[PDB]
Amino acid sequence: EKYQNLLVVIDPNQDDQPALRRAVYIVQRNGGRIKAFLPVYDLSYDMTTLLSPDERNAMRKGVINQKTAWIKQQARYYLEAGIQIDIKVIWHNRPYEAIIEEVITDKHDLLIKMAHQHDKLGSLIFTPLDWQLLRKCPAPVWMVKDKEWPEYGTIVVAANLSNEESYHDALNLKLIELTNDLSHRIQKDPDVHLLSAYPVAPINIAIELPDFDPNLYNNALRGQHLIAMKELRQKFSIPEEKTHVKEGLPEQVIPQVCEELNAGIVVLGILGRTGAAFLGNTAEQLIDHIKCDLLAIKPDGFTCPITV
Amino acid sequence: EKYQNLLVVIDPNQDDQPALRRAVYIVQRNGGRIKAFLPVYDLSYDMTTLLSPDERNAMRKGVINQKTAWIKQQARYYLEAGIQIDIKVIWHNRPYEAIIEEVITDKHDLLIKMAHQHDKLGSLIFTPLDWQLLRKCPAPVWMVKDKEWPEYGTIVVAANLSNEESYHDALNLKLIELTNDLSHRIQKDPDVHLLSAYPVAPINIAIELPDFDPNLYNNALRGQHLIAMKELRQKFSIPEEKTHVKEGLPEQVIPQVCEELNAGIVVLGILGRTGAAFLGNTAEQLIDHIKCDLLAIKPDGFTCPITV
Ligand SMILES: CCCCCCCCCCC[C@@H](O)CC(=O)O[C@H]1[C@H](O)[C@@H](CO)O[C@H](OP(=O)(O)OP(=O)(O)OC[C@H]2O[C@@H](n3ccc(=O)[nH]c3=O)[C@H](O)[C@@H]2O)[C@@H]1NC(C)=O
Ligand SMILES: CCCCCCCCCCC[C@@H](O)CC(=O)O[C@H]1[C@H](O)[C@@H](CO)O[C@H](OP(=O)(O)OP(=O)(O)OC[C@H]2O[C@@H](n3ccc(=O)[nH]c3=O)[C@H](O)[C@@H]2O)[C@@H]1NC(C)=O
Ligand SMILES: [Cl-]
Ligand SMILES: [Cl-]
Repeated sequence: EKYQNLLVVIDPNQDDQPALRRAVYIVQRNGGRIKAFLPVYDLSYDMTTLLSPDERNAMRKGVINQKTAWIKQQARYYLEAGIQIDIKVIWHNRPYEAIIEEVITDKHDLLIKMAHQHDKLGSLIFTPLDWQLLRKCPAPVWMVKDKEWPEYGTIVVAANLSNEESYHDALNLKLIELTNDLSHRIQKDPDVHLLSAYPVAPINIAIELPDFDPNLYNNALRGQHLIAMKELRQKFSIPEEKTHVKEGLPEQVIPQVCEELNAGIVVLGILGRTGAAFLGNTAEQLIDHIKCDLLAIKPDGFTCPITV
Repeated sequence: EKYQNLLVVIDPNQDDQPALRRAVYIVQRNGGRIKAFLPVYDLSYDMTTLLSPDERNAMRKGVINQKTAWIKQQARYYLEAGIQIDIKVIWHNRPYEAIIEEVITDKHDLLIKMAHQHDKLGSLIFTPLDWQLLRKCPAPVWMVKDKEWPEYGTIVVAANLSNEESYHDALNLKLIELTNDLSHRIQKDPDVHLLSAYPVAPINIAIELPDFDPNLYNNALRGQHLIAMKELRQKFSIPEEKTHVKEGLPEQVIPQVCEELNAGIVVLGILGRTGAAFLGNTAEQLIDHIKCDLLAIKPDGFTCPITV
């Protein structure tokens, strides 16, 4: 019994809740319970001269009442089927803060939230709230695209096999251990692949360094990837045919290869550490171009900027 | 001579630079100069065991050399025509920080940056870098959509006539003074409109307050808007026919009315103050649904989280 305590971030701008549906799918297969969470507010609450505290509180209670019933209406078939869904609507004017406090306080295992994709060939659309959650939520964040899961969809883990700091390796292990555990709890025959991407040197020759050959750097970075990739696949019983080390800009390559592999989801490590500033740069461009679900996972060391 | 010192944020992912084009259009009409700015980096720089400092610095200089020449190639017709364009490429792995430091240090009057719009009926697409700039840049931020400016396009100032704090009024004045000054420097006959939106109470009746009528609150908020709107239009010589006070959620109404008025641009006040937390909430949803250019302006009081 793991991943039993799921947090769904309800989207207030439409009725249907793909994040709720995904959570139900999970709980039907692995047990557990779901919190359907929505932070709400209203301009009237800030009109403190025009309205009295009692007037503003009447409006506040009205909004909570209405939104709670609206969520229940969306959840009603799931509820009747016996799925444990706790609806939680609270008064809060800074949604990302509200959501992350809920994660910390109730030790949620996964946060699930929908993201829109407009066209078949299109990238997921991320709001500023989505970005805040990706940057700051300490629990894994599952961005569910609002489209059908592809039949025979694969699960792609994007490892960082380039950067030299030891925390990358620990995070790569965490990604794959979690992907293997969770996928097997949900699917009868999960199809897990491992993927890395490395860019090449931006020069042909160095004016000050006559014996330097940048091609040898490209080959070394590739060889570093191949050794690390073999070690990962052996540790986690992934066949060599399902490992992929690819040359090019990661923010271009990883989305492209995910589409070539018919990925239902990409699993990605993201940090909080500030400086590896270029890693958050690459990561944000990569995410911003993904065309499938995203599962973003932080390292064990993560310190959330938000505290309760 | 004002608005003479323009900062263009170059987009590294395509050749054509709508932000540069817009800046040129401005300078041809109002004089001045342009800084075409791009912060660049490369993974090799962080590979400090695999590569030596000299090797990494060779790659660094190569990237700066190449990107500087690439910008010049895009700017070449403008340059030949006599437009003053200073190209500045620097090594930095956190673009939003680099850009804002440039604004602070050289006291740029305007930051201009392109945003994509995919369909005719579509919202502007904002990257995480765009959001960082909107949230944190102390100078006005002009997001230029990558589509033709509409013929006879209007200029719409979205005022906050709801919130009770006095800083809103000062910021409304700043928006209109700037819009009138800059538009007249650029266009021979600018078509400026003023727009406000207010939402209604979320209840019909209050259980604890038998004499309260929420409809009277809706009418009062409207009347507050009408008085403030008249004062603004008289101060800034805008005809009553070009003022619009509209009922509904601002993040829905303002984008919709901008389209109804054939806006080329919406001008919007945004803050840094943290708590008016609901204002940044509304503002982010509004921005995220705009279908025309955006000019985002901070108050005089603004304290930038970034310092040099
Ligand atoms: C390491 C991480 C990787 C692990 C691997 C993860 C693999 C995930 C694979 C996901 C597969 C995906 O297809 C699951 C899925 O969504 O299947 C639905 C199916 O695509 C649909 C159409 O064929 O049929 C079902 O969806 P429906 O929307 O038709 O039914 P429902 O059971 O979801 O909803 C019950 C009723 O409640 C209603 N409802 C539901 C949600 C809501 O917000 N509002 C609402 O009214 C809904 O309209 C419906 O009438 C199916 N619903 C469920 C829960 O299985
Ligand atoms: C309170 C705030 C509100 C104030 C009101 C603001 C109002 C703003 C109104 C803007 C109107 C808008 O139409 C201006 C505009 O973009 O007009 C272009 C016109 O839409 C185009 C097609 O009819 O013709 C022109 O654009 P081109 O791209 O054809 O010529 P150019 O002068 O911009 O470029 C010169 C050459 O350099 C080349 N170039 C330019 C940029 C670049 O990044 N790369 C490049 O190669 C380009 O391809 C071209 O061959 C016109 N270029 C200029 C500078 O006027
Ligand atoms: Cl299955
Ligand atoms: Cl004109």
